[PDB]
Amino acid sequence: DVSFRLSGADPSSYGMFIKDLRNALPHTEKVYNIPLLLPSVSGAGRYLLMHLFNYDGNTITVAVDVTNVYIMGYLALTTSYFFNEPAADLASQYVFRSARRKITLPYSGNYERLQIAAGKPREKIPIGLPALDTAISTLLHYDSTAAAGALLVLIQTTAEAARFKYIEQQIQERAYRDEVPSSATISLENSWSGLSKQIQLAQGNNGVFRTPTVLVDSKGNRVQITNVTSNVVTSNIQLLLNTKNI
Ligand SMILES: *[C@@H]1O[C@H](CO)[C@@H](O)[C@H](O)[C@H]1NC(C)=O
Repeated sequence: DVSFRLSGADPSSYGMFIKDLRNALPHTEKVYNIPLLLPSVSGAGRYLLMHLFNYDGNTITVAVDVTNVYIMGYLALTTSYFFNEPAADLASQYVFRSARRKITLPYSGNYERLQIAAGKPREKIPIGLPALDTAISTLLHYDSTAAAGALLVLIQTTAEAARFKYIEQQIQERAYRDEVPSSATISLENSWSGLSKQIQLAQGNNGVFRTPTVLVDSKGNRVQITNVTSNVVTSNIQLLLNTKNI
């Protein structure tokens, strides 16, 4: 399991959490020195538990699929909550079984559906450590519209930061003041599966992507990533989605 406490949190302690998160995800191989997530994992070992505590010390446990860093559901006191999607229903066979009741949220976990439920795109939702405290607090008691927004914050501040050093740094910058994600952050989130795939295809292609990935950079400028020498690959991406899952 990994844990993070908002009470007393700072950029260093959040960095320790994101490092713990990455280090809890199993891998057998690195591809261009980046851990390659597993094609599949059977049974309960598929799911990592993240214990998150709000500033007041209240807690939720979040279940994360270790093959793809997708959040499946969460436990809040004696109630479990899972996305309305088959992977989460399967997760519910293994985690949080001792919950007194199980609620299926009225959306799947992909960004498009969550944004629909929340009423707003994530361009417009501030993220940060204070936003993560709020999210944890929201998820403690069911409210499906509020929860959609909370879940967009939680996904970005945990899973997306684990995937991309740039996103981790963005959240660190927002340790004490929330701000909407940069356009680069959104671009990276949206590109993770594409990037993961092209980095793996590059292994037999002399480091060259079969298909270039278009990203927005730190200045709002739109670049084409064509090979493994790009800083996105050498510095930024921290985890690859196995091409067996793409
Ligand atoms: C590969 O990417 C580098 C660094 O981003 C770029 O300067 C270069 O022109 C590209 N080279 C090839 C062979 O695609």
